[PDB]
This record gives sequence, C-alpha cells and structure tokens, in this order.
Amino acid sequence: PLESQYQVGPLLGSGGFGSVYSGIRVSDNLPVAIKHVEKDRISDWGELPNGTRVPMEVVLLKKVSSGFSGVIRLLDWFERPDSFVLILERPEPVQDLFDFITERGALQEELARSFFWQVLEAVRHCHNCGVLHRDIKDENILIDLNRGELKLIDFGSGALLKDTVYTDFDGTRVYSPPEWIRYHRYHGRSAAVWSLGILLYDMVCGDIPFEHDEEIIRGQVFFRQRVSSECQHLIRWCLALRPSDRPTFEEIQNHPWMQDVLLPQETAEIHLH
Ligand SMILES: Clc1ccc2c(c1)N(CCC1CCNCC1)c1ccccc1O2
Repeated sequence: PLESQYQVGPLLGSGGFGSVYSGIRVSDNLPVAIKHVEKDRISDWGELPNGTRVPMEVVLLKKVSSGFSGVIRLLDWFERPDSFVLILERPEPVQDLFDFITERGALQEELARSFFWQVLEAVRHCHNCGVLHRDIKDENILIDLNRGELKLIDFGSGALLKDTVYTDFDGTRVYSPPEWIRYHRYHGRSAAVWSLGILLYDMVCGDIPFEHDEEIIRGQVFFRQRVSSECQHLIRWCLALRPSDRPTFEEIQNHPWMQDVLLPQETAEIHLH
C-alpha cells in the first residue's frame, strides 16, 4: 500500500540518513519526502505505544510531530523486509540552509537573527517533547522560501533527552563540543548550545569557525567577516569551553542581539522573495 498511496519523484539526496525522494500523496496532492533506510544500517532501536520494534528515529519523530512547529513532521511510516520507509513533510519551494549560505555567502544580521530564532524555537520544541537532536547544522535545516519558515530535519543521530551524561555521539564532528573531543562525554543541552554557536557563526560568517580538533579545544573564535559586537558576544558565549559557562536557551533568547526579530513572512518578503 506504500506504492499505491504515494507517487514517487526524483531522488533529493542520500547519505548517512539513507535515500530521500520527492513524492506526492495521491489522496490530496500533498508534497512529501520519502526516506528509505536499510535495516542493516540501523544500530538504534526503540519501541512504540503498542510495542513493535522500530528505528529510534521513528520514536523521536513521533514525539515531536504532534502539532505544528519548526520540525519536519512524520506523516506515516512503513516496514519492508529489508528497510523502513518514512513519509515526511516537504515544503515547496524549499532550499536547505547549507545550499542557501553557499549561494548567498554570509547572511545579513537581520536575516541571521530571524533564522537563528526559529532554530531556537524548534530545538526548544524538541527538548519539550523529550527529544535531543544531536546534529543541529546548516544541512539539517530547510527553508520554506515562500513562508520564510525554517524546519529541522534528520533525527537519525538523535536520542531521548536526559539529564545524565552521554558517552556516544554520531553527529557532525565540526559542530561537536570540546568536552566530546577531549573526554567522550557531554550533556544534552549544553552540547546543543555549543552547536548553536557554531551554526550562528556559520550564518553570519558564511563558514564554520573550526575545522580541526585542536581549534575546537582551543575555542578561540576569529571573525573573518564584519559582525556586530553584540553578535560576536552571543557567539563567544555559546562557544564557551566550559559547558556550565554557556547560556541557557532563555539567556540566548533574552540576549540583546536577539531582540526585535522579524516574523517569518516579513523575513521572506524582505530577504527571500
Ligand atoms: Cl525536501 C525534504 C523534506 C524532508 C527531508 C529532506 C528533504 N531531506 C533531505 C535533505 C537534503 C539536504 C541537502 N542535500 C540533499 C539532502 C532529509 C534528509 C535526512 C532526513 C530527513 C530528510 O527529510
């Protein structure tokens, strides 16, 4: 019934997340994304309300797909003999933030502010649903170009959020915090804040601040592009070497650089249309 219920279009991409295709739900004409993962490539398993064996990714997605948010929602899923297939929302027209930044270079602060704020609201939403993403980065953010709305993707490296230490990680090394690099240990929220500092630098500079392990550990931030003092300060705070010196989400969102955020639609009219 996956074959009759969905019409398959082109391959959008493939990678550690599997293979994702453009698609249409035949019932209405809802644009969707169809994501295939081989069972043998799934190390992380969990269990449902009734309790079948599913990828952890499905558990995490169900927990965050209830109601609206800045997260791409799981609409349905299917099990095949050797794979799982996930049906996800697909905005149209859409561009990922990595491609967007590659094309336009460094973002104006007004645009970075609106984008970053929406990322924060989306991550707070995950954390409130009990989910830690663990791979927040430009390539895992989609822009709905008409509404100016940002949407999180790829919970395949994620976990249930907890207050105790994580000693495993399968996200992106150059967004991973120094405590992971040095000790193979981190706590959820403070690691997420570090990766948010990396993302914000990426937005306002057009590239990531650290390539090598030693630079991450050193934690000295050099600005290659002109960036306001208030924005440099927020970035340097998120990228504090000691986890406990980093801001909470509330402190990030009350920071002076974060005031007077544009609405998504305004953001699209000014910067995206
Ligand atoms: Cl339109 C669309 C909707 C929903 C999507 C996805 C796309 N993707 C693909 C992301 C692009 C990034 C640029 N390079 C190619 C893959 C996705 C990738 C991994 C997990 C879930 C995903 O859920």
